[PDB]
Amino acid sequence: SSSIPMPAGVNPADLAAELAAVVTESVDEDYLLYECDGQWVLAAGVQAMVELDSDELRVIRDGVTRRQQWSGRPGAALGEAVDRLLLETDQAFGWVAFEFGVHRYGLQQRLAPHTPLARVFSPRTRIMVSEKEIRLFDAGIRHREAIDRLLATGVREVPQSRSVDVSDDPSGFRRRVAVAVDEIAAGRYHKVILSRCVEVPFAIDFPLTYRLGRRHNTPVRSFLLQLGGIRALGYSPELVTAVRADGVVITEPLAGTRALGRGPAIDRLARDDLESNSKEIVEHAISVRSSLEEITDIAEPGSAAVIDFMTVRERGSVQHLGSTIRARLDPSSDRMAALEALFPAVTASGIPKAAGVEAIFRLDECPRGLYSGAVVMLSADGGLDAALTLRAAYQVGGRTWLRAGAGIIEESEPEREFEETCEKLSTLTPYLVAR
Repeated sequence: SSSIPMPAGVNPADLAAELAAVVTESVDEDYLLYECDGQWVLAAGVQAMVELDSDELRVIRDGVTRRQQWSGRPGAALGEAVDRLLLETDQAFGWVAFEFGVHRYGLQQRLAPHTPLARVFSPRTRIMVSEKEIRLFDAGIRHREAIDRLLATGVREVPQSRSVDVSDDPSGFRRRVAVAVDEIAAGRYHKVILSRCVEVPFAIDFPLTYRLGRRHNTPVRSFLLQLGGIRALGYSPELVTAVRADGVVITEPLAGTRALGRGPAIDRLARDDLESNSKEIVEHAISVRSSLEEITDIAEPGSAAVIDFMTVRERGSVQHLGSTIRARLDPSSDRMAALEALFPAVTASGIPKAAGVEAIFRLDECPRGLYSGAVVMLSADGGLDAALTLRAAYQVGGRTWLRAGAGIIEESEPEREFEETCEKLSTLTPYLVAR
């Protein structure tokens, strides 16, 4: 565990993303870059991988695949495997699918064979980039050498971006929204979040796109990854779960959206609209009530509280009403139970949860996979940090795509909901670097 001062001209996000690119170039390894409270943590190389699927748990290390069957809660299975990783390393990193959340609501029967639930690895090396210093954990001579070369050449200039059209509706989001509105009017549920994919018809450079978008966003967490054939990046607007080593558990429901980034006065008009708009206030209050009910399932009695209520949270191309809910983890619970209790995020699924999540199987493109799941960083001291995976781009096989959604309630209209998806997609769409 050594350290290097940070060069002077240079932003931690830019240097961390460039490192991720340099190390791909040199050593051809998987990685996950996770930004958490001014630390850009590059988890580089896979020492061991835990793959949780609907029908199997695998642990893979140094060639060898151990296969195990599992029953009961997916969080119990994942927790057993991850807690073992964390005997050998201080931190473990990866992603949790939307589909991980469905067991709690009696929907396990619906997942196809081999449906991914989670991928969580211990890195070979961590490099931690912050405003002051670069810290190196377990870096090998080959890696330090290429860090030293990066510092010698400086960061690349980011090229001009290349645009994508989001105005088309190949998946029939507007039709699908109308179906949900009819269901809500008939009393099937109160709210469902539906979404649409947007295809990117060219290959993107994930690290350079990560850098360009980061200059134009203010997320709670961010990530850039290449793991098991998936490339992804995103600017997470809210925590679905964080669990501190001291047992404090946080969740951050966001509900109510307007555009941001359109000019200071226009943005202020929108803010004032949002903060005073009864429809948005009511749905925000309802969302907080639901999140509180969820966190209360894992909380020490009397410990669940709203610590920040209905405040505007600026997130690049959009601004939201947000709250922050806290509790103390009951001694009878654990970090994975806490995740499960809050999964999938109420503000990315629906209310009531079981009916809303089921509507998503019927009325959205499934599996959702990474989208509306979480990107996660777990620590040996008990920590769990789980950023909700929204405002993200993905590449798997020859397919590169974006995905965004909107909360549909009884008085929703397909046009305004499609536009809200455009607003959210604009977190990324002006910032796509080809290659």
